[PDB]
Amino acid sequence: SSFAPSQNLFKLANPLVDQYLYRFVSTNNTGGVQFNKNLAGRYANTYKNWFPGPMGRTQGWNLGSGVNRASVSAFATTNRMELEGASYQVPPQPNGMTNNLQGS
Amino acid sequence: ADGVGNASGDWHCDSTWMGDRVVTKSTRTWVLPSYNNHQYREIKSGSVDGSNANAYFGYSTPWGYFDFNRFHSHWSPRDWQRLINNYWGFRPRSLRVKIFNIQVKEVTVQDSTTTIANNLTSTVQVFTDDDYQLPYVVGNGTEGCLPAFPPQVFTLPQYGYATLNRDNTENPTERSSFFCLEYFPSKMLRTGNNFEFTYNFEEVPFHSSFAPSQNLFKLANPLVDQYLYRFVSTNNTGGVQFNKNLAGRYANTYKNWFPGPMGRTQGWNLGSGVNRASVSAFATTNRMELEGASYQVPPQPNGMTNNLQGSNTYALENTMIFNSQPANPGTTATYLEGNMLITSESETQPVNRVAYNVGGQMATNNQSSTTAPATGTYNLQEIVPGSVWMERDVYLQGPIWAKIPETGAHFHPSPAMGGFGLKHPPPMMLIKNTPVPGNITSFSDVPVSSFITQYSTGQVTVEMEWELKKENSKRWNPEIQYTNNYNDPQFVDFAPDSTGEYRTTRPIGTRYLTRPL
Amino acid sequence: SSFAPSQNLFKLANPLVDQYLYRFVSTNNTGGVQFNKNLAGRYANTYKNWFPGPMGRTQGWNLGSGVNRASVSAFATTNRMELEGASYQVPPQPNGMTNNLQGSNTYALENTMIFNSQPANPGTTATYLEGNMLITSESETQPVNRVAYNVGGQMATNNQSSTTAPATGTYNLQEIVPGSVWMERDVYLQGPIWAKIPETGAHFHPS
Amino acid sequence: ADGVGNASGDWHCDSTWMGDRVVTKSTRTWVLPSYNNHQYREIKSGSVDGSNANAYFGYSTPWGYFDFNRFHSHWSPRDWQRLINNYWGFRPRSLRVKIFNIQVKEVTVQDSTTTIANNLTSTVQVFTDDDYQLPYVVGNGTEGCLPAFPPQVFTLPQYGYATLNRDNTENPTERSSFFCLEYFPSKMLRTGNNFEFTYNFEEVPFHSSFAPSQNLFKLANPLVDQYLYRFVSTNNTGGVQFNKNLAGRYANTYKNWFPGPMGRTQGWNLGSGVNRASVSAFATTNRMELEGASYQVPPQPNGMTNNLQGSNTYALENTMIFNSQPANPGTTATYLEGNMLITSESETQPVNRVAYNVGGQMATNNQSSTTAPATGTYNLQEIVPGSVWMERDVYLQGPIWAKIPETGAHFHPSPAMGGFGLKHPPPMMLIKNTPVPGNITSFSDVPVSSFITQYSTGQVTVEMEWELKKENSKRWNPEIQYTNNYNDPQFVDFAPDSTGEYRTTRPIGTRYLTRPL
Amino acid sequence: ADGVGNASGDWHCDSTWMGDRVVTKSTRTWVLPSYNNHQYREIKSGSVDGSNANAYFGYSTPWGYFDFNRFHSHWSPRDWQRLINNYWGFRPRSLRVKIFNIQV
Repeated sequence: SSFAPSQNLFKLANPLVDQYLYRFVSTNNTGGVQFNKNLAGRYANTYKNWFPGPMGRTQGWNLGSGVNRASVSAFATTNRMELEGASYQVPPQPNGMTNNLQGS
Repeated sequence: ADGVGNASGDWHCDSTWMGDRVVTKSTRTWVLPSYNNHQYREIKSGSVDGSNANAYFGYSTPWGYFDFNRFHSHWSPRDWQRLINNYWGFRPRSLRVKIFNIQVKEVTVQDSTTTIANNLTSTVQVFTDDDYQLPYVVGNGTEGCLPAFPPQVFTLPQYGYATLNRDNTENPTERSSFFCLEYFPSKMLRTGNNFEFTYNFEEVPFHSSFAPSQNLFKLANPLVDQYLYRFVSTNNTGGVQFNKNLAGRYANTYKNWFPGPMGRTQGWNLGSGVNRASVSAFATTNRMELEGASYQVPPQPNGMTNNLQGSNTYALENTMIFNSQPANPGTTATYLEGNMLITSESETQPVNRVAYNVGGQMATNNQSSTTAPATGTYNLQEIVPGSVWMERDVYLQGPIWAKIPETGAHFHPSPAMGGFGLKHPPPMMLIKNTPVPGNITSFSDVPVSSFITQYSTGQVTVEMEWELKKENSKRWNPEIQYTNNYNDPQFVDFAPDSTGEYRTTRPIGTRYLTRPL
Repeated sequence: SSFAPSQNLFKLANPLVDQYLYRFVSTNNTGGVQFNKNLAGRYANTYKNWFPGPMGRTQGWNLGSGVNRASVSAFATTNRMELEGASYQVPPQPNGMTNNLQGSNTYALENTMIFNSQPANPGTTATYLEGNMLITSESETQPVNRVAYNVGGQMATNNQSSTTAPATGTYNLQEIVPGSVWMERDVYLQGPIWAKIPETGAHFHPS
Repeated sequence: ADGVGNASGDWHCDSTWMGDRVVTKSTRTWVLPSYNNHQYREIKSGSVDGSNANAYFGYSTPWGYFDFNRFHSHWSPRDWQRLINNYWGFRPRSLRVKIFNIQVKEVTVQDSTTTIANNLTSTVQVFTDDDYQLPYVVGNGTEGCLPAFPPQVFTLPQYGYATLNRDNTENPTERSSFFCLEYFPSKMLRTGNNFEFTYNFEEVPFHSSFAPSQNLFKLANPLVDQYLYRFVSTNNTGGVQFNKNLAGRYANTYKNWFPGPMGRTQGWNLGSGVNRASVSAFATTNRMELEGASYQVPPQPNGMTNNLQGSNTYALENTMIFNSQPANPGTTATYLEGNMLITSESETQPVNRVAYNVGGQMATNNQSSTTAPATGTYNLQEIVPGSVWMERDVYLQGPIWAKIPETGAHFHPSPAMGGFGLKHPPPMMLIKNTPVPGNITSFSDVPVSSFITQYSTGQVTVEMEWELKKENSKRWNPEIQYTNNYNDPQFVDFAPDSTGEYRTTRPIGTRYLTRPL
Repeated sequence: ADGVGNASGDWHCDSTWMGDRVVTKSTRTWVLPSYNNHQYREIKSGSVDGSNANAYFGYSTPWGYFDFNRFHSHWSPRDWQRLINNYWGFRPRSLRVKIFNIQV
């Protein structure tokens, strides 16, 4: 599939209309629980059908003018997996992540 | 034949139970405002309420749309009861929609008289998006569906979408796209005209509406021992010792199958539960990351249970929470437990893991003569070979389907909120009022900004066909049914009030009949 | 599939030829990043298409001459899962691991199928030793499957800077990942032929 | 079937790419004022702004017309990109127009209430001029075309023309002609009626959209010498000397082909260029003469390039200059470079001569022992045997076609502004509101001057078919494409604004793909 | 017909865009060394560069192989541009290989 997505995964809702779904906002001076309605284009708070792909965290490094850190050996801190009692670098990772974030 | 004094449709609202099929027909009356005053407006937001995940860039359109995607649009409370008490499953087979009896009304204001007349020559535009070329906003759990109660008249929602924004701000990207909805061929309808559309659902699995009658880990025969042995201990020398697995000891027995995935969400005590005072509760919710922003996912993924049977503790971020009554747009009011319809997944607790507890433990070290064995608990675990779970239950107040996002890859495309994941779902049906310019006496090369203000109304009928899965069971004793049960009712539930306001006190899910694993 | 893999999952590349792919080796006295070419038979450093199956860590125990540890009760430290507010031992684990590593004495024993050399009376509480037991080994799957009593790898735990150095930490459990390959539990003459998949909404890889 | 409550058309706006054909459908909404109050008025002007070339004599009519003649009427910005990036040429094959959903609105004013009602019995008149008997005003680069953006509603322009005037004054001649448009048979349309017309374009050459990948004078092989010799010099005696033409020396080599025609126009430095202060610039423009008057020709003839590649210098009288937004009629405001869309022909610079430089030099004398050879530069040169040039490029904002004037003779009938010269272009489609008299209680032999004031609106769809020329090229490396590229955009280009105003920042031409000579 | 003075193939390097199909033809010239001097040699390594994941046991052969598996083998930079700008996806349908004009 050679195309790029034209929408965000979590922004798929209509920004004009509110949801009919409610979220747990807080609790009062008694332990009683309180709820608010999910409003229009608030995409932090809305309910989601779908979720991002798998991940694992790999170290980011600044190309170009990025300052980075001096004199790193960088082999000991790479991500690794184990087989048969040995430890291998997997220099591509599994699918479902993005290495660069846009113009950073 | 086709004209102002001849009705272009009839009112079909009904249900027909035939064998394994059932067809549900429902007709409603709608009203369509003229949105934006015939303008496309670029809408955007920065970070609000302290979160840059609320920033977006997008467009709002003059158009509005029909939304069929809640169950109570198609189903009566008595037909939903007949379904959930008698059947093990259902899936939609086909759909057909009709829009008829169109009425365009011109409104004018002179010194606050505000007269209304009907414009017999005015048109409405309707197209269906068959190729899925527009952003699909329907399956996302937002308002504007056909009402639950047939007498109610409803406004169509305004169509709009969010595209890419830049650096978690309100500004666009180069990949931000604009879709003109005038650039689709559409059908123009006057008063005597009508519109008709037919759709066939792709093959999906039945929604399984039953509860498991056994525990996942108790599947062994309690009368007979296993032929398998377990490592019990080690003697005063390091030598290892074994015991036989006996009869009904289900902590110790070998397992073929394992529970579904989990992640831990905070449990909160409803009713008499004591909880904790004055929590802000936004900072401690579960979140995921995209593009450098942090989003709450208020349903979680499938494979957990929010409530454990008759306990007061709920996850509330694993729950679908509804209001017993509709609300005004943009309501910031605070609600209590009594105002809310709070669903419980506890009928899935045999096969699904509770969301507010740890999921288990694993070894954290290598032992030795010097060091003793150690474990630690894990708060999250994902799909594992040989996992079995149950999907989110469907409710009469909830969504029917969702559209699977178009990307390279996906896994087990079941929507978190509920229903049927569809690669090609029922298309969006979009409608607008065609503009009628005001009095223009001159030529100008700038577009006409002065229009006659008008709205339209009409009827829409939807007809869906459903395939049913018979309940074939050898259970001897009676089962649990959804019953109409209230102690000293002051009103009847799922009926109009003394004012005329339709009241629904409680949520109704599909899982009542019981089945063995 | 009754065969053993004749290659290692991570050694699938040609040892004679170098890769056309480069790796981040280091950074100079300025923060500038440096790269080296992946050479021939260096299999620690090469790029991989495929990844091992899922894991979770279970305690290894030394059979035979292995020294182990004295007077362990061993119930509290087993791996468990939760249902309905109770905690169950799962004495087989899920597929995608190997209990024994080739000719070592160390076994997971909670990743193993353990049989008796002879049938027993119902309700026998007697204690058995290694000699009474038939203890299976999955070690023929070790090329493609990860050992159960070791960590499965490591990942980055922080964001570096000029001030802070890179850091990692090991993980004791990992689940299904796109592009994973493993082998299923082997079948034995003394073992079960089939199982019934539980009737629910959903399941994954019903082995 | 045909009546007030039945729509007489549908909205077709779309594009279909099939093989070498593409069909573009576009529908718009129009509004037609009643012009002149149903009168034919004689319009005229004397010399204004210090020029007697602005004097004219003519007529304005109650009629108005449909103008299809800009590319953005028929083309999307994404469809234009797909065209110009993938193809070497295009030409129009056929056209069909439809006018439907007619609405006539009567407006009345009592003590400033200004009510509007619709007159269901009122008519509109439509005819197409098939035999080209009227003055053809369409191809002349004037406003009133269908909008670029489909949601926009537009007014139809008023039809009018200029005939002969006498002695560069406002007075007529004996050959000044009056054309009554009522003296054509036309079709009268009420609300249920519609109009349809079909046209086939005559055979024209493809617009060549590519850039030359070689220089006209560099066509020789740089590796091999010519077998031809040049006169280099003469020795201390008058004897003449010769040298061989060597390899890649392209100043000296023999040429088969020569650049196109030229005339010199003043170059002006855009951006950081320094230019000159406080120039009036009307007196120094290039002009031509007719009938004793002096006219500016703001496009020049074809065969030159206005810009030389990445220089700041433009001719500005060889350029097509557009506004990024439409303007009000009769706007005398002054605009800067930022408000303007200024096109560049520099992709033609290999084969075309720059407009702001001399074109060459020739011998001005006969030499002798006494006198030395002399030359001088020429500022203008015309068509020469063996000339090759490129025609003006077409833009999404520019004209599609022009009509070749009907006279005895013409040469190479390519319009200066751009597009396709047509002997029989698409006919003019003219429309007016039929008059409805007011209350007349008496007989008079003078014509009725009192009418009901009313306007009409409706929809018009145009469908054009285009023939495409595939790009067949052996170029190894990638080419230049039109891409959507902006650094820190605050808005997306070719989309509505936050107010609803459609924004186009830059002009888009057809020449991107490259081809060898 | 088949002999020393008759060419056994022609040079086909081209691309044909037809509808939803495209066929890419590419011809190259190769040279094959005689590897190992016609021997099978057992190759092996211990831990090198401080990692026992670099240890291996295997064999090297006199043989050599054809590798078609990079995109630029089959695609021009101008044909790759025409593909990625105009289309949402691609997959390989079929393949055929020919080896000809052998010279020892």
